[PDB]
Amino acid sequence: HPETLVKVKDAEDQLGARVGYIELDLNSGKILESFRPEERFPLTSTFKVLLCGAVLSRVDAGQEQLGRRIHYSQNDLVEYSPVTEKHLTDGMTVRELCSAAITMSDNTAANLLLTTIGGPKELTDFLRQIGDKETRLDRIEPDLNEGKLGDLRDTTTPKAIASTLRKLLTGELLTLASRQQLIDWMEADKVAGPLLRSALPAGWFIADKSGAGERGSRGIIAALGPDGKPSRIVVIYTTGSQATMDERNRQIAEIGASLIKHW
Ligand SMILES: [Cl-]
Ligand SMILES: [Cl-]
Ligand SMILES: [Cl-]
Ligand SMILES: [Cl-]
Ligand SMILES: [Cl-]
Ligand SMILES: [Mg+2]
Ligand SMILES: [Mg+2]
Ligand SMILES: [Mg+2]
Ligand SMILES: [Mg+2]
Repeated sequence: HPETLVKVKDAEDQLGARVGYIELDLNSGKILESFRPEERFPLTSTFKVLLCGAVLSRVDAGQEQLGRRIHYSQNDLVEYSPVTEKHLTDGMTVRELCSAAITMSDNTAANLLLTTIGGPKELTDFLRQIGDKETRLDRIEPDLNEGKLGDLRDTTTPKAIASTLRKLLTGELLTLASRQQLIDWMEADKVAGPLLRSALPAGWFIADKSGAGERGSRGIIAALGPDGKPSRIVVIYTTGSQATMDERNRQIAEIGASLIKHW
C-alpha cells in the first residue's frame, strides 16, 4: 500500500540508509508492494530459516535424522550462542539445533547445522537448485554479519528471499511434516520481537526470523496474516545505518505497523 512506501522512505531518511521491502500474496506469490526489491542486502540471521530448510530437505530425503546427536567443543562457541553454550558436554540433536538457531538466533547452532549440510557453499547450492538465483552464503557466524561496503558475500535481495520463503513454507518442496516443523520453529515465542511481533494483531499468525549484524544490517522475513493463518510474506532489510539500534528497530517496526494498518 502506498502508505507503507511512505513509511519505508521515512525510515531511509531517519536511518540514513537504504531499506528494501517486499510483500507477496502467500497463495499466489503476486507482488503486492515493493521498494528496492532487487537491491542486495546482507542476510544476517534471516539465513537461519534457509539453513533449516536445507536440513529438513535432507531429512525428507533420508539423508539426515532430526534426532541425530551433535557433539561439539568450547572452541566452536561463538558470540550470541545462548543455547549451545549450555550443551558442551551433552551435545544437541539436529532438531534442538534448528530450534535454537531459529527461535533463539543461536550462532553456534547455525554453524553446527552448516557443518551438517557441508557448509555455506552447500546451502548456496540448495538455494540454486530450488530456483533462487540470488541468495548466497559465503561465511559462517559471526563473520557473515560483517556488512562491509561493496561486499557481495552473504547477501540476498528482498524479492529472492521472499520467493524462497514462500517455496519453503507452502507447496511441496518440503514434506508436510517438514513444512509444519519449519513453521513451528518460526512461530515459537521468542524473548523479544520488536520488528513485527510488536505490531501484529491478536489472533494473527506470524512465523518470522529476524537478523541483526554489523554496520547497520537489520532484517526480518515473515509469513503473517489474520485469523491464525498466514496470507502474506513480508521481507524488510536495511544496512549501513549508524543510528542507534533502538532507532533502527523503531523505524522498521513502524513499517510493520503501516502494513498492518493498511492491510
Ligand atoms: Cl523501487
Ligand atoms: Cl530494485
Ligand atoms: Cl566497510
Ligand atoms: Cl523481531
Ligand atoms: Cl545502539
Ligand atoms: Mg535524522
Ligand atoms: Mg567432543
Ligand atoms: Mg541471474
Ligand atoms: Mg506468542
